[PDB]
Amino acid sequence: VDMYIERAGDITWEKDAETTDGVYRVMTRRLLGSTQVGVGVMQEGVFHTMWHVTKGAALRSGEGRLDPYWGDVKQDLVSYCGPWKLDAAWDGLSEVQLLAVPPGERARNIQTLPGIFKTKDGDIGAVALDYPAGTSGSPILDKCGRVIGLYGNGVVIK
Amino acid sequence: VDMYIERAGDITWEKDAEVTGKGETTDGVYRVMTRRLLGSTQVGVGVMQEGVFHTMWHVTKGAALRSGEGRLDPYWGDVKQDLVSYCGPWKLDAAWDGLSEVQLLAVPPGERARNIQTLPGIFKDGDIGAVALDYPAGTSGSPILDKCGRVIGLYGNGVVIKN
Repeated sequence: VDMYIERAGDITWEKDAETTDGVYRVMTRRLLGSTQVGVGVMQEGVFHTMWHVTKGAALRSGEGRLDPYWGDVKQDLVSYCGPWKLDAAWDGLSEVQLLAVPPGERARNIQTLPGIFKTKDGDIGAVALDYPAGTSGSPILDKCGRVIGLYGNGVVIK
Repeated sequence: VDMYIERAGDITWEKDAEVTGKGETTDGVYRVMTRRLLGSTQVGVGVMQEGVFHTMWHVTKGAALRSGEGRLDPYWGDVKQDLVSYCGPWKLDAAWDGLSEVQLLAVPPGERARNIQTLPGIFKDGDIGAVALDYPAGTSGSPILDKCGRVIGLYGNGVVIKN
């Protein structure tokens, strides 16, 4: 019962909607087959995903193995091979694109204006879209194609 | 790490279902939920029986659960077998005869409980049976029942053969 990752596609802004950079599916092997538990972003030799998806478990890309470097359960984030590199943020005004990677389906971008929330430590943005269980961790992009958040977690405001 | 559990239904053998070609510790099937910043998410499923909650080790990773106002502490756990018990020893002692059909009382995320008859395949320490069915991530730990309604295995893990 060891987790692994397969590449799902490139991280680009669709203008009209190893450790290679891109979006990957976080898969887990049961007895008779596999199941997608989440999604993650590989960037600058560091894999990023949500903590609940992997629960700090070691991943596997090809013959090699990726060990977890940092993790925060409160924020529900985890990083592999290095520190958290997704430093981009949402301006809290313009539309964003959810590069959703649902289980057993191709990657697809979707423009949408995320809502606003009244959480404790300031306000946070969120994508009001519905997707299957293992879609968590899918990247949320800005006009520049930079990852400003992960589906499931809120999109940090500037 | 604030996991909790909500009841999903009773553990019964639906006599004519689909066929394939503490605060509260009431017996039944429960969803193992984790509460994030913007909502919750189902990470697995478990069986409450004889005042003991049973689930898969990978689902909770030995973490403490919460049922109502009360809290459930883990009593036993084996990562190799991928099993964990809360409040007491493992009580699911039933086994599959390795011949008759069984029912997977699946509890998928954001969906009602549903039974499914199916004849599990066989494998070769000893031999083990397995349910060749596909379900979303958080469905792991769903109980596998026999004609009598006794839990003979958990979805994800194999169904132990009469040994």
